[PDB]
Amino acid sequence: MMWKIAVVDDDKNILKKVSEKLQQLGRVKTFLTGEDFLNDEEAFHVVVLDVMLPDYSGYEICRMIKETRPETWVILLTLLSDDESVLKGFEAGADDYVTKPFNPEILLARVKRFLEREKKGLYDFGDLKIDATGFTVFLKGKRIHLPKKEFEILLFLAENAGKVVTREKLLETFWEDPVSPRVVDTVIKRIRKAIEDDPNRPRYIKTIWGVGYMFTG
Repeated sequence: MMWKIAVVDDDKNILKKVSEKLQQLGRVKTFLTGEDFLNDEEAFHVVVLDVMLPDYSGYEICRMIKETRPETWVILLTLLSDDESVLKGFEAGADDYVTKPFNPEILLARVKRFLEREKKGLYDFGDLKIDATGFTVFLKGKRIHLPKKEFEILLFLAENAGKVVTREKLLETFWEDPVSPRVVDTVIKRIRKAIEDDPNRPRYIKTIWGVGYMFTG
């Protein structure tokens, strides 16, 4: 069957540009108001939703979708990508976002990320939130510091939450040159120092059988 995609935005120019670009992935239905979308009985696999709608908040509709049909991917179209705005997206349960103005190509890429790789931009684990689109990590609502390598490994573990990732897998995936296995242990220690309350009783990153690591939400 085909993917069903809904686009809810009061800007008819956005509806046209977005619909034309996303039709290559599946069937697209457009809506100018939240009321129109809330009236439709057909379920969608993906909903593109503007944060600002004439009758509802895009954040509230997002919340409604996630509480009723959580399997639905939701990507928000917003005007700001500052921390306050991104945190509102996390709060609403959104899976990703795209800041306006944008080239439809960016949106297409993020929707493909949903449907073809089942990955997303916003990973909410309570006190720990990872924005893979803006490359930011928040701890209790405040941005923290993580060098690129540490961020990439933390994200990889989180995208594979509940699964054991071997030290070997990490060594071959995040380093182009040959490196000592201890380098992985060092990166993990640095990540833990950055996100755990006490880097000795991991809440997020556990060591497993001494051969790998696992992220627990």
